[PDB]
Amino acid sequence: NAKVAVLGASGGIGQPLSLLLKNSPLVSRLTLYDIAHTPGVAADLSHIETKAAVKGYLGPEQLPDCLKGCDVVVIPAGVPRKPGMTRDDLFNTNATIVATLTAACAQHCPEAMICVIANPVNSTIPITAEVFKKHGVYNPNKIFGVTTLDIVRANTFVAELKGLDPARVNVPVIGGHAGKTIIPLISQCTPKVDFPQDQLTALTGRIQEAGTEVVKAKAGAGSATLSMAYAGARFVFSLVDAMNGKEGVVECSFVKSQETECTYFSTPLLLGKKGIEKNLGIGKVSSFEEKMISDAIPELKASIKKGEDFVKTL
Amino acid sequence: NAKVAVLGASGGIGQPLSLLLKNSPLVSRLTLYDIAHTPGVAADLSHIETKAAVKGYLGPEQLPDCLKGCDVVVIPAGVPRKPGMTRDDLFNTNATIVATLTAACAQHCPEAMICVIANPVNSTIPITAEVFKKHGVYNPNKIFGVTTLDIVRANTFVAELKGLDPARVNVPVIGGHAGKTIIPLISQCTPKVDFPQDQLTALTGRIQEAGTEVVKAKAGAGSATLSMAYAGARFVFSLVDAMNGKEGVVECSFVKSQETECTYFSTPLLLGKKGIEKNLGIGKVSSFEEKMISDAIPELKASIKKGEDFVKTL
Amino acid sequence: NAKVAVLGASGGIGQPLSLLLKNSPLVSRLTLYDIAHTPGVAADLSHIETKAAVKGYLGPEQLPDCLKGCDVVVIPAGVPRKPGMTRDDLFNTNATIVATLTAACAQHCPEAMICVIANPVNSTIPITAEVFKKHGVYNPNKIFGVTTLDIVRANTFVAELKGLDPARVNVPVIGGHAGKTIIPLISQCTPKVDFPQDQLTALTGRIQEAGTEVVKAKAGAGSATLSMAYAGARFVFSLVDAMNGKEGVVECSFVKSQETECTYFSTPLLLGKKGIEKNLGIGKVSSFEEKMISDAIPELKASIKKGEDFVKTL
Amino acid sequence: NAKVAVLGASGGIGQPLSLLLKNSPLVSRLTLYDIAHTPGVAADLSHIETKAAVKGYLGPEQLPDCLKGCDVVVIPAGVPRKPGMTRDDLFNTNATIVATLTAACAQHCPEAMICVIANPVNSTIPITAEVFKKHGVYNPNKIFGVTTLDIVRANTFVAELKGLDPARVNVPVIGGHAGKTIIPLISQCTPKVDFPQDQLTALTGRIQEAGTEVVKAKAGAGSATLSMAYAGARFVFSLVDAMNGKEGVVECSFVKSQETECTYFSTPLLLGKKGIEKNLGIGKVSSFEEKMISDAIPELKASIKKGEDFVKTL
Ligand SMILES: NC(=O)C1=CN([C@@H]2O[C@H](COP(=O)(O)OP(=O)(O)OC[C@H]3O[C@@H](n4cnc5c(N)ncnc54)[C@H](O)[C@@H]3O)[C@@H](O)[C@H]2O)C=CC1
Ligand SMILES: NC(=O)C1=CN([C@@H]2O[C@H](COP(=O)(O)OP(=O)(O)OC[C@H]3O[C@@H](n4cnc5c(N)ncnc54)[C@H](O)[C@@H]3O)[C@@H](O)[C@H]2O)C=CC1
Ligand SMILES: NC(=O)C1=CN([C@@H]2O[C@H](COP(=O)(O)OP(=O)(O)OC[C@H]3O[C@@H](n4cnc5c(N)ncnc54)[C@H](O)[C@@H]3O)[C@@H](O)[C@H]2O)C=CC1
Ligand SMILES: NC(=O)C1=CN([C@@H]2O[C@H](COP(=O)(O)OP(=O)(O)OC[C@H]3O[C@@H](n4cnc5c(N)ncnc54)[C@H](O)[C@@H]3O)[C@@H](O)[C@H]2O)C=CC1
Ligand SMILES: O=C([O-])CC(=O)C(=O)O
Ligand SMILES: O=C([O-])CC(=O)C(=O)O
Ligand SMILES: O=C([O-])CC(=O)C(=O)O
Ligand SMILES: O=C([O-])CC(=O)C(=O)O
Repeated sequence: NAKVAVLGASGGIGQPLSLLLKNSPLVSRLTLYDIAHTPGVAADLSHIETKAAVKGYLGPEQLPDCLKGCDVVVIPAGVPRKPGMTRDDLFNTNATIVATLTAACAQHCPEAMICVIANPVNSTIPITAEVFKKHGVYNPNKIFGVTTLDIVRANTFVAELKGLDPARVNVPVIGGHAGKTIIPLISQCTPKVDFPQDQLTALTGRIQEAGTEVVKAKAGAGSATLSMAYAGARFVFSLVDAMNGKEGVVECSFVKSQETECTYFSTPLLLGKKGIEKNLGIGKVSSFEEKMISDAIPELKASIKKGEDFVKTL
Repeated sequence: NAKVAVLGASGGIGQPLSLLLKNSPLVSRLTLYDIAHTPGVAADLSHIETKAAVKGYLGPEQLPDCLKGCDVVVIPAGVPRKPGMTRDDLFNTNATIVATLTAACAQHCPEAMICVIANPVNSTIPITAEVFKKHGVYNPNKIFGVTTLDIVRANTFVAELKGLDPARVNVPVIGGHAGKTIIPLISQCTPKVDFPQDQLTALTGRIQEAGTEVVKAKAGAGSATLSMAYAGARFVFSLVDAMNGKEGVVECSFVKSQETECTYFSTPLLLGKKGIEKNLGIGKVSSFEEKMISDAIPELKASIKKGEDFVKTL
Repeated sequence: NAKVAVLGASGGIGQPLSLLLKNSPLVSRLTLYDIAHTPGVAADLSHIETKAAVKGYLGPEQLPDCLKGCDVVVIPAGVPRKPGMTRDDLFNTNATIVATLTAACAQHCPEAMICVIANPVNSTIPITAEVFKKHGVYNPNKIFGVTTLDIVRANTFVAELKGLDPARVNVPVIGGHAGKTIIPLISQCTPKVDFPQDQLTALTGRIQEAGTEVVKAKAGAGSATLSMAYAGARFVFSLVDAMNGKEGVVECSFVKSQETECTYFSTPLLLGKKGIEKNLGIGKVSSFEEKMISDAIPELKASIKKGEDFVKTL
Repeated sequence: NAKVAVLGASGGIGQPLSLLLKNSPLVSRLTLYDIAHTPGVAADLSHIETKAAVKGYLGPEQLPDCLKGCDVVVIPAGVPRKPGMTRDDLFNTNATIVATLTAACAQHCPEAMICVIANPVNSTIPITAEVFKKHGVYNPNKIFGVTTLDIVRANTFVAELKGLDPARVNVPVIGGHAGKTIIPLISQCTPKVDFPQDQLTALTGRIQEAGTEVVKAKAGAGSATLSMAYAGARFVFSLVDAMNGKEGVVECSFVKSQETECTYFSTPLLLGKKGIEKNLGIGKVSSFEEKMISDAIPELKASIKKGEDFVKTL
């Protein structure tokens, strides 16, 4: 019974994301927006033999019609990295894109859940929050910075190393979504896994730099797209299941947080009909993980401020 | 336990196709091949938290390693249509691509199911079979021209018209995969549907020009990609199920046929452990449908001969 | 002070062609048309320090404006070959394009010189003509099939073999613009050059399949663009000098001709103030060249007919 | 008789750049280099009827042979801006490229004139200089940051406002190549022009942000390509004319400088057979212009520092 909109639906991420969404019996209405190529993408997906009615929308003039009556909005719209770039080098470009798109959501679907994929998530969620404030519709329980791909990677890597089924592995990942702000809580991993500090340090670095590993392997042809489409769909499915009253649905996401001195932080979250039902916090951690959290906060605060500062200048 | 190869994995069809395969618990190994970009696509997909081991291969030297030990090979490689073009206009381009890649399959995984997506299917399948004949390993029960998207479209359109759930609609589609060679047997639809003639005619034509409809909408950005990924994945899963012993798996597909005077033809096929268990044939059709079959045989024969001739001229 | 229009200006040929035209003191107004990207291209060129004013038009609504008051119109618009394709494979797409564009030329700038680059030239010129006849403004002295790249190539290939300065070389080339219809009259080359038969065969072969050797080297990335931008510019410059009144300006081009039983043919044309001043005809040829002319007529006649018969279906 | 190398020859700038170079009798050998597509660009150009011997090279393995015996090396190789990006957001990506290409130049053609187009120019020239210093072959008279397009834009806008022929206009532009650092000395224009302060500030603004405007106009399709090919060809031509002993050849360019407290700076340059013959200096400037210089200096210093610091990390 759910209506989902994808803003940036024509991109590397947008298209496979929209495919996974079209395939799902959770979605009953799928609206697709972009500045380019949307009608062709929409006609393509509309042929798939599932119940979701698909409709494409092109240009800022048609953005309002797209957002009308939306339960959930996902935002891959944005520019991806090239080899060498940091996530921060994309800031100027993506800030503008996010501000414009979130404003429309604020005006035309303020009760919707907003899932921002565009980078850097550490700054673009603050932008989304303030933009919603500036239109007087802010609800911190419905704005999500999608960090799911970090969890998905953590699970895959730990599964590979221990020879486990990655469907049975669950690694909480907290903090933010860039470099050393990504903190894998291997001590909270289910099932429990024992590593020497040797491997545990590499495993942590592997998770932190996984996004850059992929950018290097694509040699200028973009960043993670297919895996991100999987993670983005997974998060939307969790969210939509929770909104149908499924119980015990937990996902980590970058949101408005009380858990630290940082006003935005990613922790595991109990999702429900409200959006965020309850924030489960950092919980019990190892010294090594405590350390990483302390180091990450400086950088996190800078990125949050940078986002709030940008909204002031509109 | 299925080991699947995708040849043309970096393209518009191949990337999302590879994603759907990677997500499936039916696939235990996913080997990807292309002449460009493959290692980035594999890196990206390798991070998804499912059991299938992903491996990328690039260039002719690496093709035999992609194909070794494979149960199924999907071949979406090939040049897509631009607006105005027929599928036949791609022939000279794609004939060489398909001949080369099928020669490699015949050499390195002769016992695999070979699923050709590359257009024009009405000609590229005959090419595939003649290549396997020159290598002395032609098994006509394992070579499939993937027509599944024509069935997926038919199901969607019928359901849209009658207000049904498309998951519950099943339209056999026969003949070939180009214009008037696409023959949707609406009279054999489950559930039985009755349409006034004017609606039945418009529906039948819409199914036939569905691909051309998507090319127009995309305005030179290519042909159907996301829905073709859906259709090819569906077909591969059907094949794998049947290989795992599942009973009553029926899919339409353009194969070696003696149902009409055409050497190749698409009809419903019961699949089993060794590919085609039984060609279920045309069955009983309406006169309208009888007329489209008569009208399609000339074009089909020409396209078959065209393909056979290409392998002759070598 | 010639007013030139480039239809298809955002393309691989269209862009560098537009650069060469912008760079010329002959051009006072450069109007650029395409269905995509034309505003960015126009803005780009408008920064160049030449006097030509640049204006960019987008989509068929703005096509009339683009052609208003034009003296010469260049049509590189169309779709390029991929490896393996013949020029004939592009017929369906490009015939529709040329017919649509030349229809507006005929409506909005009937007096202008019309230079068609879009392949297959052997068919697209007849189309242009039959479209102009249909609007009752056909002037056979103003419609040119741009065969210049053949000449340019021939000059270069002769000069590499005789170690000559290609600037001083002039080989006339007659017939059409596809495979065996391209007839390089080496016997009429200035300066005079003597080759044994085997070298004369291989040289002529090289000239005929040069387009295809470039399509192979580009390996999917399209056909000749830069050298066709050069050849196109040269012809437009030649044409314009004559319109200003320069005496003795001769360029080979594929036009309505009565030299052979083929109703369209390429020969050296003396250009003047009203288009073609005088068709200079074949002239003196060798035995080898008479063999090639006679062998070529059947293929030209067919391509001429395909083009003519296409306009009837409109 | 000059032997020019183009690194990044397959790009949007590189291809038209390479064309203009091939069209000049000043060039005897044009070696083209890229990581992709160069063979097909080379073949395309090799057909043009001018004397330049064209040769394609592909991948870091062939780079050394591209550079042997070269007189001028031009480096447009790099990533262009998207809308909203500053030239400096490209630093991390383009620094690595420039450092690697210039490293090869230092080993294989240390005596050649090095013309860097890659952005951000304010930092890439320092990178080149320091890479050349590491290999003990630094000559500050031979390393140029192509600011030429800034001058070409200044000429054009001034010529539009005063109804002049832009070919008879020269505005010196000084400082650097990014935002406020671009300082067009309108007071030193020839022929003399004077604008009211309100028109003068707007003109100055238009020149400073001209590159960003073309990016805006292209809506994500890249940055200025054709005009940059013009500006870069112009510069190489000036540099080759002077190398042949021509006199009175003056071009602005960002080079090693002591005209200000900036260690690198752009001012008009007298060019001769050793490269830089004489720095002509800033000259007499208005209050408005002197103020812009003062404001600019801290930004240039930072950009220069950024580049130097990068090479210390290798
Ligand atoms: N949070 C995460 O885990 C990850 C985030 N990303 C981010 O996702 C973003 C998108 O990545 P890709 O899809 O690969 O890039 P892409 O370049 O392939 O596509 C971007 C899409 O955004 C669209 N777009 C740009 N401006 C728009 C606007 N104003 N309105 C609507 N659409 C607009 C473009 O038309 C294009 O279709 C990037 O910023 C990337 O950094 C990527 C991977 C993971
Ligand atoms: N049977 C059907 O129902 C349908 C068939 N198609 C066909 O699928 C083919 C691919 O379409 P798209 O993926 O959209 O095109 P695309 O251009 O996006 O991708 C083509 C892929 O084939 C690869 N390729 C080209 N030559 C190759 C070679 N020699 N060896 C290995 N790979 C090679 C390219 O590198 C690229 O990865 C086309 O022929 C298209 O007409 C498309 C839709 C439906
Ligand atoms: N006669 C000759 O010697 C040569 C002819 N050609 C031909 O030139 C044509 C174009 O080649 P490229 O520029 O390389 O192709 P391209 O694909 O790079 O660009 C073609 C341009 O035409 C435009 N276009 C497509 N449909 C249009 C329409 N309906 N109305 C207006 N514009 C439209 C496209 O948007 C694009 O800007 C091809 O047919 C190619 O075969 C190429 C080389 C030599
Ligand atoms: N100084 C100026 O006035 C201007 C500078 N630019 C700069 O020019 C540069 C190139 O721009 P475009 O050609 O339009 O972009 P593009 O993407 O069209 O060109 C990229 C080219 O660089 C090549 N490349 C990338 N890495 C390479 C490497 N490691 N080795 C060899 N080639 C490599 C690519 O293969 C491609 O051929 C950009 O940095 C852009 O910001 C653009 C306009 C004006
Ligand atoms: O690295 C990028 O640009 C995209 C990203 O966040 C990831 O892949 O995790
Ligand atoms: O039309 C194309 O090129 C692809 C195709 O076969 C379809 O969409 O049915
Ligand atoms: O091959 C093509 O499409 C373009 C052509 O006619 C040539 O390059 O001579
Ligand atoms: O803006 C860019 O990226 C290229 C540039 O420097 C210009 O056009 O002046």
